[PDB]
Amino acid sequence: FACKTANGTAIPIGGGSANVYVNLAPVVNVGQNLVVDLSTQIFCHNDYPETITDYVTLQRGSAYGGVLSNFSGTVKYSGSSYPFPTTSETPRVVYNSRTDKPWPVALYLTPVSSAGGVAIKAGSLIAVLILRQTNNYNSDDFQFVWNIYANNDVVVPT
Ligand SMILES: OC[C@H]1O[C@H](Oc2ccc(-c3ccccc3)cc2)[C@@H](O)[C@@H](O)[C@@H]1O
Repeated sequence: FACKTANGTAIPIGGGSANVYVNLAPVVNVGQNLVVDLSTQIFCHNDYPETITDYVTLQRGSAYGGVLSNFSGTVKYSGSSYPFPTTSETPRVVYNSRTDKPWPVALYLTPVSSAGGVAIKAGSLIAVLILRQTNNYNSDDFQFVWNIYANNDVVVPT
């Protein structure tokens, strides 16, 4: 089991970490969602589906910088919504193919009432998402750590 980003940055068998730089909607109003869809950014696969089944969860999702200070968050994992920053490990998504399958993670961030102006700074860390991978074959329990950075400023009109 291993993962890679859209630009081809890989995290190999055994886990590790990678930086993910994402484009954000430049203008987000109060009452609207800023959507950070990682399913277009992160792809994983099973290296031995003939014999092994892989289990993948969002173990933990943390908010940083402007997202932590200026947004109320929800994370959608494989069709279900949970608080973001997270309060528990999600259910599993099964990986049973050698063909790449997106990691079905999306952040839904809406501005808090106090937000206004540059709510996210370009180049700043906005989130850390931990993909936890196990299986039905051995004792492997690996973390794939995804550090999410903003490519641009995000303004909340006042
Ligand atoms: O995706 C599946 C797994 O791929 C890796 O582990 C193994 C472990 C054993 C074998 C193997 C076993 C018998 C004969 C030949 C190869 C192949 C892969 C490792 O990533 C792991 O966590 C992940 O569940």
